[PDB]
Amino acid sequence: MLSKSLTLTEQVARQIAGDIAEGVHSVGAKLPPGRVLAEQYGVSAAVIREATERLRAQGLIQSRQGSGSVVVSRTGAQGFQVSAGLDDREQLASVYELRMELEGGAAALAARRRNATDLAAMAEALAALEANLDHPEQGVEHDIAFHVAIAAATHNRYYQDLLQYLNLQLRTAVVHQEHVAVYDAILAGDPDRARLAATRHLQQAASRLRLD
Amino acid sequence: MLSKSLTLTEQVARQIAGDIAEGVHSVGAKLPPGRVLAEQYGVSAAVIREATERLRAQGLIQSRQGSGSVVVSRTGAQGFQVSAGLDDREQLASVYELRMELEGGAAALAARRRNATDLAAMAEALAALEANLDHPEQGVEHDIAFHVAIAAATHNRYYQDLLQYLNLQLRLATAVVHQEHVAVYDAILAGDPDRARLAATRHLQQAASRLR
Amino acid sequence: MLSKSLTLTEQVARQIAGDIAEGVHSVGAKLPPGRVLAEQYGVSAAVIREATERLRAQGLIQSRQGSGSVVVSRTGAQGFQVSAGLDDREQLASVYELRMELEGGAAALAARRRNATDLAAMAEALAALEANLDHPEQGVEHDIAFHVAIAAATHNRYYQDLLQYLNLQLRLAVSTLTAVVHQEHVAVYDAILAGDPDRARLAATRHLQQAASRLRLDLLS
Amino acid sequence: KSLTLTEQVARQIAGDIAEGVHSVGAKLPPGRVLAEQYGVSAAVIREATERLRAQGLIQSRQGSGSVVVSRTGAQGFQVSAGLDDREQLASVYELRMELEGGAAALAARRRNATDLAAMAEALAALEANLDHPEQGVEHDIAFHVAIAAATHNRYYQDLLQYLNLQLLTAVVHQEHVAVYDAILAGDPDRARLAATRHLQQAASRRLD
DNA sequence: AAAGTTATCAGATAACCTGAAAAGTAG
DNA sequence: CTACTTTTCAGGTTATCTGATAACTTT
Ligand SMILES: [Zn+2]
Ligand SMILES: [Zn+2]
Ligand SMILES: [Zn+2]
Ligand SMILES: [Zn+2]
Repeated sequence: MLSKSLTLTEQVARQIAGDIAEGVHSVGAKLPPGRVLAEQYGVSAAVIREATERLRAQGLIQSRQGSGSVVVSRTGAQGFQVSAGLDDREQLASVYELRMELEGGAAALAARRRNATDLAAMAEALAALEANLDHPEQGVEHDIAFHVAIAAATHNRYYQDLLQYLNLQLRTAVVHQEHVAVYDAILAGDPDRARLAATRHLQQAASRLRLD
Repeated sequence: MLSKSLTLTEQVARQIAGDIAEGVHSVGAKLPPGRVLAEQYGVSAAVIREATERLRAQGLIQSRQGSGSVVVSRTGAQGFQVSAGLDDREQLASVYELRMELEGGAAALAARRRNATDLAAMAEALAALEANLDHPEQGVEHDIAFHVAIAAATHNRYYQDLLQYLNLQLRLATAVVHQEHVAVYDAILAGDPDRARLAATRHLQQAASRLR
Repeated sequence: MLSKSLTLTEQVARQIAGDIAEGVHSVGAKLPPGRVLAEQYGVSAAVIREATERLRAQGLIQSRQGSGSVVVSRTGAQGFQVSAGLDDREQLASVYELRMELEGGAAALAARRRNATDLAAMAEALAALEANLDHPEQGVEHDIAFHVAIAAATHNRYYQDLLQYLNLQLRLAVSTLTAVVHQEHVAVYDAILAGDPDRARLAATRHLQQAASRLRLDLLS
Repeated sequence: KSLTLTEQVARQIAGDIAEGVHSVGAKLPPGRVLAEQYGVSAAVIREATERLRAQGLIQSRQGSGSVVVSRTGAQGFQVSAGLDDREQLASVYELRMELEGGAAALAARRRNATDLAAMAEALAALEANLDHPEQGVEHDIAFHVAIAAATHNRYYQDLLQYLNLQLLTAVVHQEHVAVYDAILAGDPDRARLAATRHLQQAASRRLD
């Protein structure tokens, strides 16, 4: 009652996931039915279906209808990097410099990939940015949502997200003119000028924050 | 093969993920009673309760039985790993793209930060690449180890940690090739920032036209 | 809702009907037999086995127990909307995104062509509508005719076929006030009595761009 | 050979549908009661209930079951490829004029990379057969389909494909490209424009 | 305490799988 | 004859429904 007791849903997982690394149901073998896990665990259809997604999501098992479920990686390959907000020098310079290659290379694609509706998102976004130059406490979201728009303009369904993450880290006129420059570059459909003024927008930012 | 379709379950989590990434549901913020999300996203709670779990496993929300679902993150369990496979040579190509973008500045930021053993690794396998110009199966464990150098030469783990993972799951699912593998060695080892970015891009983009 | 990502069954035919129309299975040819077809697209026995019979009612090919299946045509028994399903909101939001652009031109032709016989029913049904913004259910029987006879004002029986079909399934589809609805309806008529192509093109578009905004609002309400 | 066990149901069913038994909006009995009302295999049903879907009497949610949506089927024909040409065909050409109008516009606000793929490749499959115009018809076939696809709308592109299934070059291409670059520029109203000139012209070429 | 969420059980119907037993025609 | 494909059975798991019940927090 008092503390978040592990409900069955989660409990059933750590039973099964153990076996994936305890060696029982080896890699590529077929997990049992659901009707059996119900019996094996005295739980119900509903609970089973839920727990299964715990394993698909942590990337240890997959499924197709009718076949059942295939195990993949005993560990569970749920692994990437980059935190957000906790300051620790030079390792910080290992990341911004990375996005410099990234923020520029993305806008270099939108120079061949922005359409009308893409600009319409970047439109009110920078329009929402210019409307709070005196209030920089609101334009965070849009400094993202504008930076965001360059990824949405990349039309790369994957690339988009990897960017989409990076920004969601924690943390006036000199800040905003580096922006509308890459717009008149993305507006133009200009390849390297978008790859530039973007890299330069972050170029100044990464040393301006090293001065913070 | 065909593109593996998407369940309601995971299309729900992805579109709710974005609804978290666009800060519509910020941290501390409870989430709509799923009974509304059924009506909103159109399904029945069967899939709701499932998609729910996909999150609480990728670590984006928690819920307490009684007190609704609460958001507390915008980062994922790890980052994001496309499963790729036969799913979309398109969404797969949505990476060869970026894996070369990275490899643009990657060869570059080595050319300004290339050590001895860096280039002395770039050469050790460069010899084992030469003789194995007639062992096109022994010379496999070389081409990556080659590109690895550039990445390890960056002295930037994030940058380096990132690409390995990309390269890694990429291969999950020599004459003109080695000449093309070569043109960057003169580029990295001669202080040329963009010429390293230049002939390296020439590499993978030929190989992609070698594959596509 | 969202994109009811299709059944492999129908995901298949909509590559095979396309493959047929790609001519790569030029008519009179025998399709690669079932054994092959699973592996080509990567599906099971009862998918092909099904997606086949979709072509045997769509009539694209005929099958003979032993010979196999021979493409006998590249066009079906007509074109068909193929939707109106519960939970097909992305499929439905793909419907309205056409009858619109249609009912924009289905005013332009009516703006360039007409009798009074068109403007007969036009003022007739709008009158049958104006006097009946009070029993919001009987007037549904007339939003047909106004929209219907607006197409009749175009004088193209194959246009008139198109709309009446699409219109058919939406009435079947949304198997669930009248003032701001009746206004926009008249707004088309004004640019069509005074006869104006590009003026009625918009005001018609606005009707659908407003009546569907009073449809994507009640579903999530 | 008589009618298949499969069809022996489809045209046994449409009766009880059109005989108001399985009235519209009612749930079709489950794919287990049918084999148990009929004495066939449950794996027969899947085809029968695949006929009635493409025959537009029903659709089904993967849990609720199957529900009829018509009592006969409103197929909605538009047959022929020639004869009675006069302007009856030109009225068809009048229709498609607006669809080619609306469609290209929708390519300009949401085209993608896979869009400019064959749209540039069918523009390239066409430009190299300008003096072999018995070959590029298959491309003027497909080049439309290409941008027709860029709608991402199943039905839009799709029911456009069927018309091109009813039966100089240095010019009609200049109209093919003016529309092309519009979506290639993302200008939607210019997309709806630079297209139909192509369509207004080949039909003016009714004179044939 | 009662209104309102999450979590779980009870009972069920459509997709999609795998393989063997019929029923046929192209060799 | 064998060998190739088509239509059927039988026996199977997954997705996704829809209803109630249970445990718990909110108000
Ligand atoms: Zn910024
Ligand atoms: Zn190589
Ligand atoms: Zn109306
Ligand atoms: Zn043409």
